[PDB]
Order: sequence, then structure tokens, then C-alpha cells
Amino acid sequence: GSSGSSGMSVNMDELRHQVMINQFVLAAGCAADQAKQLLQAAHWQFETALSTFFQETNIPNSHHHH
Repeated sequence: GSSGSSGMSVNMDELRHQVMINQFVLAAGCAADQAKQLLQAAHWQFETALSTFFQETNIPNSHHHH
């Protein structure tokens, strides 16, 4: 009940993203298209995305057959 406010001032939503992608691409050094995919496929979680991307060939195997 009762909605907050939402929207205050011009936000660099896109900018940030764009910058991020490039960054993530620079930080890592992969294709630019990857960034988006990664980010998007990582909720735009640079930290994580980067963490994962970096350690791709190494997943926290474990599973737990139900």
C-alpha cells in the first residue's frame, strides 16, 4: 500500500549501462557484445558477471539430486 515516489531527477540509466559494458569489456578484455549478454545474463551484476566470467571453466559443482 502507498507507493513510494519513483522518479526524482535525470538518471544516467543507459549511460551507466553503456559505460559498464565497455568497462566490463575493458576490465576483462572480451567482445563488447559479450558484456551486454553477460551483464544482462548477470542481472547487470558486474561484480558477479566479472567474477563468473573470469572463472568460467570452474563452477561450484555440487548438485543435490532430489
